[PDB]
Amino acid sequence: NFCLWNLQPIQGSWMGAACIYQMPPSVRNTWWFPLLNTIPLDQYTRIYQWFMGVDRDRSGTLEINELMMGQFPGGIRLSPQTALRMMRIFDTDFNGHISFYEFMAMYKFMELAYNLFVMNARARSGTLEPHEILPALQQLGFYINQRTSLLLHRLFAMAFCDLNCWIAICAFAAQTRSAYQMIFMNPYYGPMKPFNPMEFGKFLDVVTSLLE
Amino acid sequence: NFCLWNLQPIQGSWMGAACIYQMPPSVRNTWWFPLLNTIPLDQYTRIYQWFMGVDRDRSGTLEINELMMGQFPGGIRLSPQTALRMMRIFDTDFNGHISFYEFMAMYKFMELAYNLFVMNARARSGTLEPHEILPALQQLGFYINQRTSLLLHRLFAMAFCDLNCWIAICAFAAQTRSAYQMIFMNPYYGPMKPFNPMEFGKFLDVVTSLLE
Ligand SMILES: [Ca+2]
Ligand SMILES: [Ca+2]
Ligand SMILES: [Ca+2]
Ligand SMILES: [Ca+2]
Repeated sequence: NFCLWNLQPIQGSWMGAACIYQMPPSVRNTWWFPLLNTIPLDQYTRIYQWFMGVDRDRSGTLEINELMMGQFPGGIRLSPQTALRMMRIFDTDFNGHISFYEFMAMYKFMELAYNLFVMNARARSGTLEPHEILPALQQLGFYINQRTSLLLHRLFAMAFCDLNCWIAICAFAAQTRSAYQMIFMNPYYGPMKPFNPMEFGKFLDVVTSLLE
Repeated sequence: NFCLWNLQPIQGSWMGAACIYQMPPSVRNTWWFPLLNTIPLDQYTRIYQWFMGVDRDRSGTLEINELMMGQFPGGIRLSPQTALRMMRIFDTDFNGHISFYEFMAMYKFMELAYNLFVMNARARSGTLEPHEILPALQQLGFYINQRTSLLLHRLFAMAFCDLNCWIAICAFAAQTRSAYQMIFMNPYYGPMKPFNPMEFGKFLDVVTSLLE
């Protein structure tokens, strides 16, 4: 674009650098870090108010019990299992707590997932039928096959998969992205190839099949 | 060894070549193929008699229902889930049936697993306590960590893990070895490194964590 009245922000704007440079290196290094630059200051402040309502001991961090007990936007609730998946995605320094910055990324992740649920729940409001899982995951960036989409519905759902079970699926897919990073950072496998979503999709198909 | 009275068979003896060359390429190419050369002709014949007792429709192949319904040595029974894991390991041409040769490898796999169960069930006969899983898996070639061993017990077991649940664990570990082969055969990852058990052990630890 060259129009002065419609200029778009650039990735890596100098105006954000100082903040980014002060962030913990574990957070900056994660695959999901770009979520944080999708959040405007007004939403940062709403998210903080949400955080304060889930932060039962005013520690300024969330522990898995607070995730298990918390309510999230859109009525989302996290089972003990899904809460652990969220910890394994977002607790980037493996110390058993999620910081505010890690929670912001989790919140935005859930918002994206929520949006895709509502956009893809076409057959029956409030649920995803098995055939609706595939397009919703693809739109999120998870390029799986049909067999995988039906398996995910079966494992995480009932004939219908509600919002909470969808969040659980998305958490599994994201936790598998973190796993891929952990596996392939091992220098045994040589220099890490750039991320290819189609190739990661095959990895996700293989890993999902191990859940039965 | 140079003693004439104690000569050992060599891997790849010319005497076996003709048989090997007539085997389906999918069977020859599997990671578990070396199991087949551990079986003497007398045992081949016992295994065939076992096979005939599980082969309900005399097809000369076993389908998942026959695995679900069959009894195996040592009293082993396969749940529907474990039977599917056995199919995913041993049905090397993905046609929904296990041949006699694929069953022979499965049988020997179960025998190895059985032996290690009895050798490692020291605290209480008939069960493995969580601390006993680690040494038994290591002896089989699965170099996992403590956290993983406790997770496997929890997922597949109760305070005690019986023989059937141990077979299920071993099946999961073996199915993950097959997954690793599938993933890393993808030429995106470049030429496949030689198999390293310690490195695969890390892969198994990461993948196990995705089961919660
Ligand atoms: Ca707290
Ligand atoms: Ca943390
Ligand atoms: Ca049959
Ligand atoms: Ca087959």
